[PDB]
Amino acid sequence: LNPSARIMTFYPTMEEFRNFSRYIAYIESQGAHRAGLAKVVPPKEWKPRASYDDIDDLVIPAPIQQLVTGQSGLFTQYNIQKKAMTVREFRKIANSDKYCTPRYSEFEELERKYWKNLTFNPPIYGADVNGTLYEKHVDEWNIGRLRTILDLVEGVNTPYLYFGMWKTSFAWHTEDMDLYSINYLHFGEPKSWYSVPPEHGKRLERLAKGFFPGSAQSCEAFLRHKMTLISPLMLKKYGIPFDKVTQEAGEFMITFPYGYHAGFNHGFNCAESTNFATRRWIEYGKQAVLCSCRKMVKISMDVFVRKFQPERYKLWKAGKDNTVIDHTLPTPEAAEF
Ligand SMILES: [Cl-]
Ligand SMILES: [Zn+2]
Ligand SMILES: [Zn+2]
Repeated sequence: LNPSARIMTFYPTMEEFRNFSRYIAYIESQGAHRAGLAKVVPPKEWKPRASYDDIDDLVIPAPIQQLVTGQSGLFTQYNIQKKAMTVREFRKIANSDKYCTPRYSEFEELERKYWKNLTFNPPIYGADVNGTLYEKHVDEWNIGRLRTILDLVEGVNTPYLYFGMWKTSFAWHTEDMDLYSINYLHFGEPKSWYSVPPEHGKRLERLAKGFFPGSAQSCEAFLRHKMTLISPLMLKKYGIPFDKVTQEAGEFMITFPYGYHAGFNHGFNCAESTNFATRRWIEYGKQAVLCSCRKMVKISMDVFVRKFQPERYKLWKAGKDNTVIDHTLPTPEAAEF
């Protein structure tokens, strides 16, 4: 199942789509998790909100100006927190001559423009806005209430909004605690993604440590700072396997445990995201290498070990748990498929 570890796209029917956790387990039986990223195109009839015409006065409390430094495909992104602005103000700046998307034929052209110009004219990313664009009655794939085993913890169970503009980027990273994530592009211009299969994640980390040794000495898990940008050409040069995909409005992206991802926004858009878990994640949770230098998201794995692994509970607390994760294996919940 998926030996190539290539990004898979799924087109569930309304019946298949209704049960989120079951569908995550189905895509895993198909080997989608091997890529570390999957796309899910929901049924045509499904909409999480009737219209996005009432969000002009929605406040983005901490928009960030993204300053990128670097050359030859290696970059460091610095965030400058700007004062609170409304979606109306943000959209005006996003669509202005200074910050709008350049003209292009194919995506390859826009991708070249992104890697050529990411250090110039720093954009503003309306990122990490606490909130949802989902209407209350929406029961299918509601990011605000997915009801996975992650709910056992209960502030990383909560939804976040991302208002993008051309050239805004998310640096190479896996999720906090090496969790899964769900990303829905509500509206606007596309969002392009790069992924490194979980089975090759250590190779990406080794490459990154070699390039930023100062950062590697200060923090073992320095990629969790979400400041490191590495071009696909650099990954190709050093033999890091990866894949790319463009997410369009109305599509979901799923990131899997220990799936490194990066990317950028084509223009003015809005995405919603949260983290979630499956029984498979638990092991990734106990083995996750965390950021040491920052006082960072940490989940106590005790609750999850005493419920789903009670046989290994005593051995793990003693430090005798020598379990080696096989990234190719699907979640136990995929057994029905
Ligand atoms: Cl809008
Ligand atoms: Zn992410
Ligand atoms: Zn750190």
